[PDB]
Amino acid sequence: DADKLPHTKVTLVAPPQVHPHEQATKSGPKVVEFTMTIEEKKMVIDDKGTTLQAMTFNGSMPGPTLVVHEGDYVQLTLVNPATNAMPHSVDFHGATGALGGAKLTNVNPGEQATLRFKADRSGTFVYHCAPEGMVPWHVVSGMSGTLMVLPRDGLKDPQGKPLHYDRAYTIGEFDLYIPKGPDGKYKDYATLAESYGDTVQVMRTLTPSHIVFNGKVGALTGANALTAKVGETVLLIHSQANRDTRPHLIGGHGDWVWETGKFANPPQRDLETWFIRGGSAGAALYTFKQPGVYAYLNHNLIEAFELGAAGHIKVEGKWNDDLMKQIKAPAPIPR
Amino acid sequence: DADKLPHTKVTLVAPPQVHPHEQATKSGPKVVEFTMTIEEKKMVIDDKGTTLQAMTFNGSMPGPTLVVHEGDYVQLTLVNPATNAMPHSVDFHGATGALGGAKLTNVNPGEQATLRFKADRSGTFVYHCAPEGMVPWHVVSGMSGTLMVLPRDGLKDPQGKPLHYDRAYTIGEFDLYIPKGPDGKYKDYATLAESYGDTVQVMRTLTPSHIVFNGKVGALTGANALTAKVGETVLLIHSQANRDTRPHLIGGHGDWVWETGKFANPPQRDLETWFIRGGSAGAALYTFKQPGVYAYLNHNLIEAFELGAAGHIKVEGKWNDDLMKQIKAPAPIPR
Amino acid sequence: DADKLPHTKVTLVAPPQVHPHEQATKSGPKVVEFTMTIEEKKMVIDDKGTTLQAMTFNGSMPGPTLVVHEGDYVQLTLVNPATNAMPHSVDFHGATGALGGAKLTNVNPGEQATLRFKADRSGTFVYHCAPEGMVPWHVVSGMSGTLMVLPRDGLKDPQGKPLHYDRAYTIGEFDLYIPKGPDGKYKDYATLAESYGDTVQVMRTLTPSHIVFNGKVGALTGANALTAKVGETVLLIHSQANRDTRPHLIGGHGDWVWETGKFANPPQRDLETWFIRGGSAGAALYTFKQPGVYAYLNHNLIEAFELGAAGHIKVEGKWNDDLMKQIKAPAPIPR
Ligand SMILES: O=N[O-]
Ligand SMILES: O=N[O-]
Ligand SMILES: O=N[O-]
Ligand SMILES: [Cu+2]
Ligand SMILES: [Cu+2]
Ligand SMILES: [Cu+2]
Ligand SMILES: [Cu+2]
Ligand SMILES: [Cu+2]
Ligand SMILES: [Cu+2]
Repeated sequence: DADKLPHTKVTLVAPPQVHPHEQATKSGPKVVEFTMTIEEKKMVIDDKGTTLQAMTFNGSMPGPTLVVHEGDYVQLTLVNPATNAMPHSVDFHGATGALGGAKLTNVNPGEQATLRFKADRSGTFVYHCAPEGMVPWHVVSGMSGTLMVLPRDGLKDPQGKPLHYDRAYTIGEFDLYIPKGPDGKYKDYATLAESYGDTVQVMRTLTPSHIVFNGKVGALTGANALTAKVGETVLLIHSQANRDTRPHLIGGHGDWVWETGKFANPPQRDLETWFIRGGSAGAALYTFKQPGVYAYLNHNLIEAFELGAAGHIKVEGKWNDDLMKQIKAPAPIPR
Repeated sequence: DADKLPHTKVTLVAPPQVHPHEQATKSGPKVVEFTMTIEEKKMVIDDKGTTLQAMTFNGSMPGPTLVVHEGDYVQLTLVNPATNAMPHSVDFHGATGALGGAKLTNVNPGEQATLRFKADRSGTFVYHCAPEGMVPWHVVSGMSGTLMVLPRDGLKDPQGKPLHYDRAYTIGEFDLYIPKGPDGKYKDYATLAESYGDTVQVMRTLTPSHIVFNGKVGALTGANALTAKVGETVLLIHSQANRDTRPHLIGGHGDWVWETGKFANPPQRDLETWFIRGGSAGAALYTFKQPGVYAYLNHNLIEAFELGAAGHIKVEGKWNDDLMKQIKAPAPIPR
Repeated sequence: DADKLPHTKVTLVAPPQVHPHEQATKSGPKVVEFTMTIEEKKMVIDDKGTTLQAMTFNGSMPGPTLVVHEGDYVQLTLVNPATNAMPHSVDFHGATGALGGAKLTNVNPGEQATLRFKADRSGTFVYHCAPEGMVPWHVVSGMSGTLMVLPRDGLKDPQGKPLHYDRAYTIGEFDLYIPKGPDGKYKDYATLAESYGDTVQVMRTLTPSHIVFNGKVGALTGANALTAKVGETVLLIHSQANRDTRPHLIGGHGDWVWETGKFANPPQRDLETWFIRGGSAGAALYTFKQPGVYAYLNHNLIEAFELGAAGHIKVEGKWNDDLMKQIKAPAPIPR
């Protein structure tokens, strides 16, 4: 029984940050209470001013990451302001039953509902808006994020030994299908429903116009780059609700990677590139051993550097000449 | 030595059912005998009447699923009626040598042949047509299915614990490449050969016009939906001979999943979505805990809901409030 | 300390061969010294005379495979001759730091540089010309290969049992984006620079015009086929620097398969089809049990048989009827 466990409330933070949380916890099963508000909005998605008629949780792509522990219960209040055009609902991949919650959360504009489900399974899980068997749209327009259900005992390697991250980051990869006019420039829509027919048509082509990390081309670069330092251990949570992707850290690795994102299975080690299946979320742990500016990307490099699926990590610390050294700098070829 | 062993005869059932079989067995190596007849035919593949000049094993997509046990010998008589136009053959991914049988099963129309092979490795394996010259086409037009080679002792988890399913279902997902007219509507061909040139042209674009489970859009929906009940454990065999896919069960999971579909390896638990590599078949077990109508799909949702890679499972039983509760129904937002 | 270790020189060999090397070794850590010279050249990539303005390490696609042992140091001198027209660098997926060595190997035509890194992790790793955050033109144009870091002890099955191969072969799968004219025929470019704008544009569509193994359609067939014999065990190293592939050996398997290509991880057995992620290199082991002609291919059959992703292995030895026998040859259907 669940109506009698201690109810707690979590303040959510917008990506790429994850709300503060305990890994291995002394604590016992709780009900964790969260609130998310759907926000439909036109967002600028690239540097030449192209816009998406987007649909977000809490006004960001991805929605924020929800952290709990195995055996906890998740209790969500989903809010659909009257200023929105469309109905919404939520399918938690971590939940069990009634289409992951979607049947119990159909909120029209100006409505709200509260769902609870047991987080009986550990790993990173996608949550995303739902279609009644209908051409996605809501999903690809931005309605997804991650639920992370940590093992009560912390993260464990294949031999059972414990693993701890100093900090977790969350990346949502969105394949966008922005329509083009006869002039060959991208279309700009006044309202959401205006964008529908043209978008559906682009979707059939299975060819994203852009693929972005966290809402925008270059969203995780420059002033907004991720940060860590040598010796630090990061957990990179990668969600892709609709399409396969292949994450990679440049001059880095995946020390321990759950590419299927299910913590009960033994992680894999030493990975150069791993694979997030469309409609799943995986996680990777890396301990930085060198300073400098790393890139973190989808290693279809067209998708990365031509379509937008890439970001940076700025790393403080001491250069290690053992791991890598420049024996001879670029110089003219011997006469 | 092979001829010595008992020769038994299986009569196959059409998908989505799997022919009655024993999981864990006390029997010893038998030579299991099957017959499949190649049916060339035009089939209606969607709700708006679009046709496919199809090629099939036993007049269905996929072919029926052949079940044996590790160490059994598979003996297939392959019939190519005089009424067909094209030659055929078969490649079992489960067999060893001569292109998986293909070089020894080259039947012209009005010919038949009999191939035996040792089923020495266990798992779900794709079988597909594989002539000289024109392999993809025969394959994409519908000529694949699954051979399930069960390990002699039944299915085992990573610890060695025994695993048992109550009913098994076979889903073959087919990426279809139907040509279009200059007026934008799908072409309708009088004969199979007339479809060739136009189809190949669509094929080079690597973009399916449709992607269907078992021969058509909504083949596993409504009256034809898969059926189960709370406490039942199902094996969902998923084959895709030509193209990657990523199966998911909405508000379900894979309790145990061999995504590469080879049973000697340890399965994975708690998967939200798994990945069937093009030209492979995989398997997942799930034990239902909630009633209702589940959706089984390719979790590229464009491919699912727009191109047709989706089906339903209708689940009988009693709602478990512990797993999920609608705390508060969709009401107006408080002031 | 590295400078005080023995320095050895390796002569590199052209694919599909891998330079002579020891699997399990009693030798201590060494600094293994390599030289690669970048060559930009126009190449014929299909049977119908289509050309690619290519870029290569050592005048081949892929670049030669570099073999070392866990604990060794790789020391590459990258030579960019004054005969080339573009700058180049190198990113080793098996290196830690500075975009995998890219930031310290930027050589303008007529320059060269020398890089050292510690091969601290075991597996097959891609190396490729680094695109410092730009459209991956050099990559898709041919600039990648594998670095194999063998564990010092040899390869190990999931139980710790030792595995050994008689020969290793390296296949680099390249997805090409050759432009077309208004007339519908593939373009031919006078210089490499002239090919840029048009190519980038094809790339944006994510649809390769061709997908070739080792630098052209049928490059590993006929006189150039891979060769083995019954009882021989081969390592098949498959790299794809930019796009997903799914290798399969026809009427063959992957006895042990590191599809993520990292040897410190348990391999999987009995695979019909494996999955190399774009931006990674995987390895498979197979012991031939039947003679004849085999096809090694991408099991997206459109990509294999129409776009060019397939090769052949010729296998010597004696047919084994227990594994597979032709019971009745193709002959008229009886009454
Ligand atoms: O390792 N990305 O070039
Ligand atoms: O909405 N697919 O879980
Ligand atoms: O097994 N490829 O036809
Ligand atoms: Cu929505
Ligand atoms: Cu979903
Ligand atoms: Cu056929
Ligand atoms: Cu095949
Ligand atoms: Cu280069
Ligand atoms: Cu790379």
